[PDB]
Amino acid sequence: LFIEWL
Repeated sequence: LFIEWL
């Protein structure tokens, strides 16, 4: 599981 916010 991977999550990124930028």
